[PDB]
Amino acid sequence: AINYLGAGYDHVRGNPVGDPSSMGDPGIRPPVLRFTVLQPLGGYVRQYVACRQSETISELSNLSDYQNELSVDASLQGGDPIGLNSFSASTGYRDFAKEVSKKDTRTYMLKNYCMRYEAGVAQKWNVTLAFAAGVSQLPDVFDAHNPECACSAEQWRQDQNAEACTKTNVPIWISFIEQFGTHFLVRLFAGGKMTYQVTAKRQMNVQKETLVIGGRPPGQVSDPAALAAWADTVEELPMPVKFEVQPLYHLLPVEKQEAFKQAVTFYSKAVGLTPQ
Amino acid sequence: AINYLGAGYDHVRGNPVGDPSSMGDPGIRPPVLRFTVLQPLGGYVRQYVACRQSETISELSNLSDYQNELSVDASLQGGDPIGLNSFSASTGYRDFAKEVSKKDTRTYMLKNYCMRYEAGVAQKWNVTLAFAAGVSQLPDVFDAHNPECACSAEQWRQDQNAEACTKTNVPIWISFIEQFGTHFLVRLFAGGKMTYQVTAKRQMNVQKETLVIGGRPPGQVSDPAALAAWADTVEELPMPVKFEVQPLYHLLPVEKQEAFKQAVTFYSKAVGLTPQ
Amino acid sequence: AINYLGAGYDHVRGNPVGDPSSMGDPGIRPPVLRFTVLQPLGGYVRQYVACRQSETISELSNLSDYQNELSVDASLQGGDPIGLNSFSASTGYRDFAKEVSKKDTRTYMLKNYCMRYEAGVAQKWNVTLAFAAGVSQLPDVFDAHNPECACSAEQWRQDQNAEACTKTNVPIWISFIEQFGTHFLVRLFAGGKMTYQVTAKRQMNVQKETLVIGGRPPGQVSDPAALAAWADTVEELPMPVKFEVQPLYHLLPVEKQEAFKQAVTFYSKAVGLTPQ
Amino acid sequence: AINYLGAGYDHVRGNPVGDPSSMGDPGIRPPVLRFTVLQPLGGYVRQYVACRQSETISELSNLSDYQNELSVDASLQGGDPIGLNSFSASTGYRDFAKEVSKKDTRTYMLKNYCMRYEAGVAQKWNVTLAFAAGVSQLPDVFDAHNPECACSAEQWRQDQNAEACTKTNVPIWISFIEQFGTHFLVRLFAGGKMTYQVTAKRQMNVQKETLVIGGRPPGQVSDPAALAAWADTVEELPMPVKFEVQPLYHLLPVEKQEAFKQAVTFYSKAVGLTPQ
Amino acid sequence: AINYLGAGYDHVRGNPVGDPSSMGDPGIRPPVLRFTVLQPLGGYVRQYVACRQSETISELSNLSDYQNELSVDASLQGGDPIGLNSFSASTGYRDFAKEVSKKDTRTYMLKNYCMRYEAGVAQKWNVTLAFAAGVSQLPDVFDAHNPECACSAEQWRQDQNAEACTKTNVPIWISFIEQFGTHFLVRLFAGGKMTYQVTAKRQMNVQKETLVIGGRPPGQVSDPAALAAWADTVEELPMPVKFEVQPLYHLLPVEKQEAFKQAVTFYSKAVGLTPQ
Amino acid sequence: AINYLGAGYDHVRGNPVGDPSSMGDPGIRPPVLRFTVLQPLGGYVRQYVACRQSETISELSNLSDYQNELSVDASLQGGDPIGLNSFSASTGYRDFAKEVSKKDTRTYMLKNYCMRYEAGVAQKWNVTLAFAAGVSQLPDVFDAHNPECACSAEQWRQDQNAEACTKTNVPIWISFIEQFGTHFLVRLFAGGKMTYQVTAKRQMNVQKETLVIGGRPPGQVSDPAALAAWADTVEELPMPVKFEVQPLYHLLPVEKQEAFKQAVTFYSKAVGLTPQ
Amino acid sequence: AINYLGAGYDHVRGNPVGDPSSMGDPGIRPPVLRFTVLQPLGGYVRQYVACRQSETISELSNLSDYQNELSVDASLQGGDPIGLNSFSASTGYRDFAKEVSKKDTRTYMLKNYCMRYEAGVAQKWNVTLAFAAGVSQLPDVFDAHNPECACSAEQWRQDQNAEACTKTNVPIWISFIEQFGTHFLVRLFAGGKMTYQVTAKRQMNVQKETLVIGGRPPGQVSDPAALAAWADTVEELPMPVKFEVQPLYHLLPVEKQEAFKQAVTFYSKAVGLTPQ
Ligand SMILES: *[C@@H]1O[C@H](CO)[C@@H](O)[C@H](O)[C@H]1NC(C)=O
Ligand SMILES: *[C@@H]1O[C@H](CO)[C@@H](O)[C@H](O)[C@H]1NC(C)=O
Ligand SMILES: *[C@@H]1O[C@H](CO)[C@@H](O)[C@H](O)[C@H]1NC(C)=O
Ligand SMILES: *[C@@H]1O[C@H](CO)[C@@H](O)[C@H](O)[C@H]1NC(C)=O
Ligand SMILES: *[C@@H]1O[C@H](CO)[C@@H](O)[C@H](O)[C@H]1NC(C)=O
Ligand SMILES: *[C@@H]1O[C@H](CO)[C@@H](O)[C@H](O)[C@H]1NC(C)=O
Ligand SMILES: *[C@@H]1O[C@H](CO)[C@@H](O)[C@H](O)[C@H]1NC(C)=O
Repeated sequence: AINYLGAGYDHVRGNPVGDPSSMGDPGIRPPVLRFTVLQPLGGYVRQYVACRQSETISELSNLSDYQNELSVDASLQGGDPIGLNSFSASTGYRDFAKEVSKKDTRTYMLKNYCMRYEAGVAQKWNVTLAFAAGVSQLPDVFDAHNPECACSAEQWRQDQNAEACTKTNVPIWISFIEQFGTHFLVRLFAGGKMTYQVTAKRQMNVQKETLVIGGRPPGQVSDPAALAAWADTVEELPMPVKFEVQPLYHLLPVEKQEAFKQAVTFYSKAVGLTPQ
Repeated sequence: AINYLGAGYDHVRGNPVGDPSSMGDPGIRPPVLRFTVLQPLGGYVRQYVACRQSETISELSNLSDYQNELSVDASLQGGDPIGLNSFSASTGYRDFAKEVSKKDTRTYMLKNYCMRYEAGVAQKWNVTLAFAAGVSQLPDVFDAHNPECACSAEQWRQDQNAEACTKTNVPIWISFIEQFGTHFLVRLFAGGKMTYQVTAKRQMNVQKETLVIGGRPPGQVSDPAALAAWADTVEELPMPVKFEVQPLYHLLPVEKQEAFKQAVTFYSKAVGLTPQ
Repeated sequence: AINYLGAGYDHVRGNPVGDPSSMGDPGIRPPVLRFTVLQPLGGYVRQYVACRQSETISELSNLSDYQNELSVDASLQGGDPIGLNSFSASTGYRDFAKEVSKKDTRTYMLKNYCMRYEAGVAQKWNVTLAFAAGVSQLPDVFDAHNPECACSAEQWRQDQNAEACTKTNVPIWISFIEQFGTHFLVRLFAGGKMTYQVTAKRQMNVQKETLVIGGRPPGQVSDPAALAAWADTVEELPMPVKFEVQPLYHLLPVEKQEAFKQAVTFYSKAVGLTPQ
Repeated sequence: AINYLGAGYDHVRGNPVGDPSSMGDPGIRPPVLRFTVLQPLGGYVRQYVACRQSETISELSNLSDYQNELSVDASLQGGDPIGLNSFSASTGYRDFAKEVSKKDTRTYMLKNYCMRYEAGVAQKWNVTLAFAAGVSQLPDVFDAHNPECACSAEQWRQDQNAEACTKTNVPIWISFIEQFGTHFLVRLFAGGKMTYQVTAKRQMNVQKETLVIGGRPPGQVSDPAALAAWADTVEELPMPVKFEVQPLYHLLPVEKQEAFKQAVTFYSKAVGLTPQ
Repeated sequence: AINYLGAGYDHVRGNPVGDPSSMGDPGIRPPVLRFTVLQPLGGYVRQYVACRQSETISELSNLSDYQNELSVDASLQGGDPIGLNSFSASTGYRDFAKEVSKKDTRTYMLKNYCMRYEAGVAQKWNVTLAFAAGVSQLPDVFDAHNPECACSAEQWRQDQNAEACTKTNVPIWISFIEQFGTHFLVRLFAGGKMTYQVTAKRQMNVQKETLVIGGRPPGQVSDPAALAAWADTVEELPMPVKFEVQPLYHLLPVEKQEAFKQAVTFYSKAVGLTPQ
Repeated sequence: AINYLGAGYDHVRGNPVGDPSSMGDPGIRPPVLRFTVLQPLGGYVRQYVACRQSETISELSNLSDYQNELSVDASLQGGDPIGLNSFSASTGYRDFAKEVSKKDTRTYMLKNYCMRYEAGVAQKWNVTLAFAAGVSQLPDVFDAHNPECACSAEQWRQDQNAEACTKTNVPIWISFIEQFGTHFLVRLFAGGKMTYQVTAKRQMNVQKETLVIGGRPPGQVSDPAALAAWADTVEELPMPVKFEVQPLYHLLPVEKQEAFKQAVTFYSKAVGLTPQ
Repeated sequence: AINYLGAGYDHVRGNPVGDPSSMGDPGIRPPVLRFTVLQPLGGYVRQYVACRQSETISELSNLSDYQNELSVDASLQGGDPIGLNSFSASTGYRDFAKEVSKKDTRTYMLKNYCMRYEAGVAQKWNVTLAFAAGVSQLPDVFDAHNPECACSAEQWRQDQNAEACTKTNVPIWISFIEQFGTHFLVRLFAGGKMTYQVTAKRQMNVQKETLVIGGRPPGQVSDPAALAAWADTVEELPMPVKFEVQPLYHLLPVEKQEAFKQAVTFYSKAVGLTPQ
């Protein structure tokens, strides 16, 4: 199978309940860590018998409830929320924000977890060649940290190709974040997750959307046979459905860590959506 | 595939749950906008993995409930209803109006969405050559806006070939509306939609009609195999199943915008059906 | 194809779910109206894409439930039932009447509509040459309307060749009704209809009869392939599966209308079956 | 084709689902009635379009359930069962009686009717020359009706050639019954009937026997092509698959009717099998 | 054709689903009974129209299931199993015993019966000249019935030519059993039988063996044409496919019956295979 | 015909589904055993009626599945696999290894057995004169068993004519193995076997190769007539299609058995292909 | 027979399914390699028994599918496609390109291989005298590799006799390529190959063309006898039907290898057809 331990993660564009254009969390990025059934040196893989099943149901009354339901599946190591406008750039976040503004409807989220294994690290890491080469091209200073820098977070959101930004090294830092994300996975449960978002008016007006992580693309969620076939494909293509992350600056040389932290703060503001 | 972004739309004759004489919404009209996987300049196309699945169920107690269920899939940009006798000239609207008048039966609508991609524009447009040539033949004044004009909306409904109307420029304006519609699509979800309208008496008397948007014509809705084959054809022939529109007068020169707005108001009254 | 718009219809001998000796409703009669894809002057034809599919299921607890299920597919213009012992002379009506008398069984009717087009008129008609010549041979008076006329409805049912009837003009009127029916079709949905009448005892004792309208004769209803081939023949030979009728006396000269109405009343009693 | 209207019928040896040594009901006997597409004087023939299809399924828990399933297809005029040990001398009855005694198995019967026409009489009949000559040789008294007659029903079952019986006229009466039966057909549906008797143990142990009425002998019931070819031969050789009978004594002179009724009662006991 | 009524039958070496070295049951032996379309005195022959078709399917989970499936086609008169290590010396029994020991596979048996006639006796028999002469050479005592007789069943299985056995009359008795068997057929269905033994692993690993009784040798079971030609040869060479037997000692003089019963018990142990 | 009982067998070069350069298994070697319809002393021959037909189908997902499908037809006495790189030097093994490496295709194997007889031995054998003379020329020691012997299995694979090997007795042992093989047949089914290896891409892209054992060379597998003619030649030239073998060292004097076992181990490594 | 091992091959003009003007691949060129049943030094020849039969079927939806079906039979050593506009100058490629442009038809390719032997080399080669003399006349530089050289690939396609090209050494290099090709065969299967290209409209409109490699010219593909006679001639005149090639520059002196590679690139562009 595919190893997701040590994968990069964009906390702003991520969404741990899924995305219609991906079979997994849209924030997962190429592998950042390099490793040595089989146990990776410095970590562990614990395989399950069939699928470890769990279900959750939540009434999502506001954006904060939705944020909390996502943070449960994509948090910092230990369970604390990532914060910093996490998930706010994903399609699912913008879709729910529209529905929760309508005070005439109420939405519920029903998660169904189909976990197949758990993996994690415990801590002297080596990064991939791609990540190391990317880091070697980074400067030691983030230009937008300077006060009255022409390239602000608002300027980047409006036009990143403007002269105010293309003269600074800000585009170099953002290209790095766009490639590898802002965090990386240190612990994960992999398998499948089928989530139903059910909206009821205030007429038995009910709407249901299905969001799927893991396995092969499912043809029909309402078909009993098509749902069962999807779970059989989850064994073949398991993907992270609940994970914990560590900030990426821990993997950079110390002279670049402060600039990268400023870069992800800039990135969270320019790409992330505050509730406005 | 076929581009439906920028397609004209007749809000009066349209019906976003379908029509037995069309594989799509019968209000979709030839392309009005001209554009430059591949991204259109000024817009975007977001392709999905397999099909983005959603289902809705609603009890349709009166004509207003049916109107609301259609407006969900064909609205103004932002979600507001088009209004102005929208959908009232379609076959499906007249069929449901007959069934809802019978107080001894109750009808439910079950939608099944099979969305394959999303497209939209964000706003300096260029129209098609057909639309530009059509606009160049339009006058600057709509004759029926003049008080005591012999060609009224009622006169047009009774006999549009009468001398009262053929002397005015009203037939020229209506031929334009009949060709391109009254609005145009600015955002759309494309794919397939299978809707069941289920009517129960007050005897297990139950009637079910199937209405299909998108894909190839389905041979048997009750056959499990024929339904699955239809979804496989939805990948090949996706069509708009939920979209948002902007009024067409925004695309006309300013000296003709006021006359066109009067023309669509006239058109909505003469062709559209008030609940009488 | 064959035009059924304006066809005569015997409401007493008709049966809109079918007959084992006909591929269509056994009450359909030769064309009464003459007309001028292609649109008939004074009417319309609306062709469908593939087949417009609808299904109904009903528990038939008594003869009235069966009558209602037939009246749905063969009614007066507007939806009102024809009445006047409608369908009571058909084989299917007599078959169901026998089964419903057995209180130890319960019967259900499952309709499957495969509609291919809709046609209708809106109202100065011209009748066929056969119908006009038939009308010219009719008297102005119906003899059995006279009190104490020897030829009563009971006498006609027992022996129509008796002297009591052969001396009156009653046989002339009945020969006209036997040729053209009592009504004529003004609106129709054409295609195919497969109806299952399922009877369950009170042992999994279940009986199922198949009744077919439209297309070519089907070899095996249980064969999946033979059923699909039948639908392909429905495109070639579509027939009325749900229609609305107008009384034939509207097409006769005024001096003969009252006598014809008395003739169809006589015909409905002598040929039709009251529930005895 | 061959006329079966008015055919004699042995209710004891008959079996309306078939017999391996006959292509039809083994109780059908040579024609008893003589008659004058073409309509027989005093009766009717109603030809079907293709085949009128019906299917039945029944769980046969005991001998009474099997008896009821046969009586459905061979009953008295009106639907009442013939009774009097009907069908009990047929091979199929004895075969099923053996299987139903095994309480470790369960048997189901699946009938498939392929009806091609219906025929019947309504009531002054004339019998065939063979039947009239047979009746002329019958006595006016049945000897075994006399109390303490040496030739009893048990004596006939043990040895009909014994002196106790050969001295009476009992062998003359039984030879008549053996030639023409005990009843005669007054109404019938003709065509084909394929019946499956499926027995399941309590291992997927399932047994299926095929019993066929009508058409040409079928080579392979499991072959799809061989089954379809059989139905094509049903058009050529249709045979009664569901019929109603009247007792034969109605066709005898009154002075012999009472003796014949005693003869068929004797015959039903001596040849028929009580459940012992 | 060839008469199999009264044929000898070796219950130990027999196998009613067939043998690759025979066209029939390998336990059928030369005729033991002598008899006098045509009906044998004391018995009956009932000829079928074409072929009486029946099919069975069974999952054979252990040796007992296989034994039961064979006993269905070769049993004592009345249906009771023969027992006494029946069928255990046949090639097919040893082949299946090997496959059922593999717990990683599952085997199914599919029987297809093509019965052409039934024959039987009801009970003063006369045996053939060969059988009578064979019986006249038999002693009145079976030597191995004596306790501590050197010729035991184990000794016969190891070396029947040893001095321990050649001094006794045991070889005389076994030569009789080897010629005529242990039972004889009293009732039989004759025709053809094609049986498929299908073994599936736990990869779509499936194995199928074909075993044929009756008719001419079939060239290709997978060829549709070669299978149909085989059935045409079944009419020419019908053989017993389901029969009932009676022990042979009923045909011996009373002074030899007890010794013969001991001989068949000895034979069943020495030649038959207990599940070890 | 030709006796294959006691034939030598090269387990490394063998392939029981065939070879394009042989009409039989390419591992069959000249006769090793000498023997005395007709029964060989110490063994048996069981002739079949026509052909004993069996068919198998298997999806071959990896090299292990292919190995298992061959081991079914060429195993140790009892059914255990030979192992020791069996079949790995055959052309068919190398061909399949290439196709299974392509993860974009899937291959199935369809076997069709046409068995004509079975033969075997039960155990004091005498070998042929050729085998005895060959054994007399063998040393008592295998030189490559000595540690740090210059002639290793790798050295033999690279250049067997090098000085490192030509000085040892290794070439003498390998010439013996090349002549007689490593095992010998103790039980066999002889006849014909036609195997189809069908490869499907992931476009209906399908490839099929035919591999034939037994009979005369077939001109066209797709021709129905040419296939039937091949089976007629299988009767004339039957060859082993499923057999069991015993190691050859059992036939050597005890002082040479250990050296021969080391020789076949050396041979299996130098000539056989490990999955690299 | 004729040796094709080491034959030159024009990858641009070649076509491994055939050509109407050749009995073999039209890209095969005279022998380039010189060698020493009989085994060539440095290579091998493996003769088959009769013909090794294989069949393939493929739906050719676009030019890429056709390219893939040819590349299967003419690839680089190892199976990788040659590329570089391979096969694009052959008649068959241009014929199929015309048919695949018609979106109203669908074409399938059915290959039938009749392989008689396999040959190959493993690697110090010696070339033929013709090839060596040809190479000695080649320059060390390819003139068209120089930027702004008047003789471009387009100029060569339009007029190779123009002054722009006749002044350079380009015609010398192209004459060499035209004589010996661009690659040479290192491994081959020889025999016959009959390929059917079947085109169906969307009326049972079907077209079939036959393309033949190997043997003598066949008179009638539809004649069963003429097809069989062709296979008998395949034994006499076997030709390569599936082969692998190595680039010719490996056979040139190192000082000319770079210029020859530029020459074949030039040749592939000037003679080969890009999909325009
Ligand atoms: C990668 O890091 C591990 C410790 O996590 C270390 O054992 C290993 O040596 C490193 N890789 C290499 C190639 O040395
Ligand atoms: C069409 O409009 C786009 C902007 O939407 C513009 O870039 C383009 O130049 C216009 N078309 C042409 C032919 O110029
Ligand atoms: C038939 O009636 C139509 C109107 O329904 C009329 O236009 C036409 O003239 C009539 N037929 C003829 C032959 O005039
Ligand atoms: C037979 O009976 C019919 C009435 O069922 C009668 O009309 C006819 O005359 C009779 N046959 C003859 C030969 O008279
Ligand atoms: C054979 O036995 C039958 C009774 O089964 C008997 O009728 C006949 O006489 C016997 N055979 C001879 C030759 O007598
Ligand atoms: C060959 O061996 C058999 C036993 O398998 C033996 O009977 C025979 O005597 C041996 N051959 C000779 C020539 O003795
Ligand atoms: C040709 O090359 C071979 C090796 O492939 C070599 O053995 C031979 O000597 C060469 N030809 C001549 C004439 O030497």
